[PDB]
Amino acid sequence: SNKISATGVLVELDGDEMTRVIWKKIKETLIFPFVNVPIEYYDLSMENRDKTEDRVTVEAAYAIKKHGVGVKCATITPDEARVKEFNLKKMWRSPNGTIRTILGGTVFREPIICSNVPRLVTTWKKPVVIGRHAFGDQYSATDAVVKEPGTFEMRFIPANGGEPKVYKVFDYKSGGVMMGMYNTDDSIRDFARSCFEFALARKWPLYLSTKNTILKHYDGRFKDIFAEMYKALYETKFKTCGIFYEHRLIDDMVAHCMRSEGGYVWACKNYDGDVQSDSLAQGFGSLGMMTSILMTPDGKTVEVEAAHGTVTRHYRDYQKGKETSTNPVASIFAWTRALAHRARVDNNNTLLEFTQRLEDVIIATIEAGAMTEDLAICIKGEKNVVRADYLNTDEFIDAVSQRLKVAMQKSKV
Amino acid sequence: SNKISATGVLVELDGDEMTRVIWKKIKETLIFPFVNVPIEYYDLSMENRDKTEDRVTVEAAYAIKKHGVGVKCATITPDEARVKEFNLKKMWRSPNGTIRTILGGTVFREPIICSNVPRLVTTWKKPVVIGRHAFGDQYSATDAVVKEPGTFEMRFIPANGGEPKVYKVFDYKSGGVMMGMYNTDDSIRDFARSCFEFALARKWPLYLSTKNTILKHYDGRFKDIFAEMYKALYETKFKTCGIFYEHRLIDDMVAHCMRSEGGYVWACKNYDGDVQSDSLAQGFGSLGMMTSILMTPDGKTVEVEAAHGTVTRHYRDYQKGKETSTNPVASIFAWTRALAHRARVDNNNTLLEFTQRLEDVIIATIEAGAMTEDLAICIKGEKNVVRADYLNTDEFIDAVSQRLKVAMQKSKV
Ligand SMILES: NC(=O)c1ccc[n+]([C@@H]2O[C@H](COP(=O)([O-])OP(=O)(O)OC[C@H]3O[C@@H](n4cnc5c(N)ncnc54)[C@H](OP(=O)(O)O)[C@@H]3O)[C@@H](O)[C@H]2O)c1
Ligand SMILES: NC(=O)c1ccc[n+]([C@@H]2O[C@H](COP(=O)([O-])OP(=O)(O)OC[C@H]3O[C@@H](n4cnc5c(N)ncnc54)[C@H](OP(=O)(O)O)[C@@H]3O)[C@@H](O)[C@H]2O)c1
Ligand SMILES: O=C(O)CCC(=O)C(=O)O
Ligand SMILES: [Ca+2]
Ligand SMILES: [Ca+2]
Repeated sequence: SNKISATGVLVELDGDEMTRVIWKKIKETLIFPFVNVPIEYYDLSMENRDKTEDRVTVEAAYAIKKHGVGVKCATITPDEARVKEFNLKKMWRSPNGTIRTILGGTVFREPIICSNVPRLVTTWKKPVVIGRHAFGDQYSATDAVVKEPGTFEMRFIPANGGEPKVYKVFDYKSGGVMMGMYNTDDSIRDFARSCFEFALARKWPLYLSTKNTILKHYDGRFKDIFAEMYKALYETKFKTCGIFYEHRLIDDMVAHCMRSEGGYVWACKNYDGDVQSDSLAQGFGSLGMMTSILMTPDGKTVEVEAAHGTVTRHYRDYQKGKETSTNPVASIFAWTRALAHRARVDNNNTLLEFTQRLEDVIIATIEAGAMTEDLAICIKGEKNVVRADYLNTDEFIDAVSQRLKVAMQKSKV
Repeated sequence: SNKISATGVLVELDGDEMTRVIWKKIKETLIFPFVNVPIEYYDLSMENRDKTEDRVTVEAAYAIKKHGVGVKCATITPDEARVKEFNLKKMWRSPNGTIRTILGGTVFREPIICSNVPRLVTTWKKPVVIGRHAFGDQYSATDAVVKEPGTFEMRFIPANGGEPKVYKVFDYKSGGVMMGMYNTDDSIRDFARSCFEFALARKWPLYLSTKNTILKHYDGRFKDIFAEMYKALYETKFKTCGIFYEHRLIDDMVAHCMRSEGGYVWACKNYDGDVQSDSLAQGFGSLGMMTSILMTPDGKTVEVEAAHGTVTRHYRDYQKGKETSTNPVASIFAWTRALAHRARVDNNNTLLEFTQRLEDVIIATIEAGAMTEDLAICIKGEKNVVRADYLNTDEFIDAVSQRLKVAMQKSKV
């Protein structure tokens, strides 16, 4: 027992506005005093990204790839309002798009549950983790309105000599609408891999949802590639570990989500993931009670972040000297979930114990009535909430620092 | 004072198995003792359809078109198993789909709430009525698997012999998947007309969900057709009733559902209607507490039925001595909602009155503690259920029948 000292290192992406502020409080108060982790720092503030012609962002991604883990603070993505504000050379791409592109992989969203902060769904006791496919179906599609009266025909034209195959879709008298969409086995397969690695690392069962009763070929491909991946590479490791993989109908699975206790990973196609993730987010509680984790298809590499933005509104108050009650636990959990993968890879059970301890201590802090404004709101209603009911960001972080201390001291020699 | 009568006519489709039993019982007990109604009968028992080549189903559907109101009991659909049970004829199409094709219009599903039967979603205080488009999109699409390299290409081919449009969807390098789908302006427009009329007849606001952020042309059309129709034909009448029409992104809208108290109509595209209805089914409680109402686009013709099927496993159970406690209120509410529409068309206030009474009364009875097995388990759980806690089918129907005598009676001296 001394500062922990992991073998491998963590890649830290600093961000902007309110999250950078609390990110600093989190490091100084909750992490570095109790753990001795080697960091590789990269500053993804909007200033340094412009200054460097968005180069930090690329080198942050590659450093994540070499080290295997990265925590990442929320980051402003440029629009036209922000080019004027920050005086930007060009409208730089969203750092999340940039990093994902480079790393590849699939985002999984994990909520954080306390007993005293109720969910909107009375059955939910464990987390339901959605993993979204996120490489095109309707998101890479080609649509057009039909104004004339004509016929919609699909074609596949082999790259070799082979004969065209032509599909007669429909015949328009009055107007209408037409669409085409695609996916690739390479993307489906890599999605399945991330899901399987994710489920195995979390020791949770995995479900895939499709609508292969109606899209027999299109969704049947989804179902088949997952079944190929399971049998070949994962069934055994899953059985050993007390978990399983199952394909279900999207209809079945949204009812299962309503009905069930939770405790599973749920693989969703692009669209379903978009739609159902909003539903689940709402159901579980505040945006400050969920993290996003990108896992690569080999399962070796991981980027973790809070499932919210930089919370600009609360940054406008911080700048104007007002005290602020932004919920920090998504950010703190991003650090524990990051360090947990580090420890797991490195086989550093000591560090693992720290992440568990910290997460556990946060959950108790809230359960004893010490929480931020958003969470008081959930419990007591949008009104019945006075300043005394909640803590501000930093005195909340201090309240868990105090509770981490008690717990942190242990086995003193 | 003796009975209540109406000039207009009610079509009745009678069905089969357990629902057919219940159907008979609620007529004799709850509606005929208080109502003289013109009523044209069609028998949709699986035998009578086989016997009559499925023509009674097409006759029943056209009679509802003529008269404006039908009540339907659940019907067996043909599988390979079902041909042998009754007598083999042919693999006959489902009655619902034939009636739905004949009538046009959109089905709207309405849950029945009581204060003492909790929903899985804490926020739901009012019904959220999903109306599902039910033509096109994924359910009449053309999909296939790509195994060679080559090119996915869409062509629109004007019927006049004009210049065809060629879209260039994707060059596959490894295998993958392809899909083409359509909808028509006519169908989207008729769907829009049902939604505006249904929501107006019920005095609820109306939401459309699309993903027009991504399918700018495909989903944009749904948005544009709804908008242009609201401005032209409905906005005045909605403002006059104190309701509104609003387009929402499908992500925002499923989130809205989770946190809203309800009291609105929700227009869903085919797929979204399919998926989100099952989510709602599980959320609102028993399948015996929800009706379906098909409303044609002119707003004048309605077909109403229970949301569940024939209840086969209560029927095989049925009367081998073995009694049952099937929930009949979805079946009862099918009559009240039909008769309500009958009255509203007729300007027959005394019949409208009667529909409201029997509804209020059924709710009151269940809030009293008299309810079928299904509802008893909801209040708390399979283990704590004994027969002290609930009533059988005939007994519950009688319990409301006696409670109904006292209601109508509040005519005084
Ligand atoms: N990972 C990322 O890099 C990421 C993701 C999303 C958005 N963003 C960026 O963040 C900036 C702001 O975008 P946005 O306002 O749309 O998203 P946001 O930062 O999540 O803020 C939206 C609102 O959600 C509530 N909220 C969010 N986090 C909270 C917390 N920890 N505790 C309590 N309440 C919280 C606040 O509502 P009230 O003000 O009503 O309290 C807040 O104003 C943009 O520049 C956007 O591009 C970044
Ligand atoms: N046209 C229609 O309206 C329609 C719709 C769907 C299905 N069907 C047809 O009906 C037949 C059987 O359908 P199915 O077994 O798939 O669904 P179902 O008849 O609705 O029965 C499904 C199960 O749900 C429970 N349940 C359903 N309704 C109930 C009620 N009113 N009260 C209490 N419990 C209820 C029962 O389980 P417990 O006994 O364990 O409670 C029942 O076995 C099939 O031939 C099918 O094609 C017709
Ligand atoms: O297919 C649908 O849209 C509804 C299911 C149904 O009731 C039927 O088709 O018989
Ligand atoms: Ca979304
Ligand atoms: Ca369904």
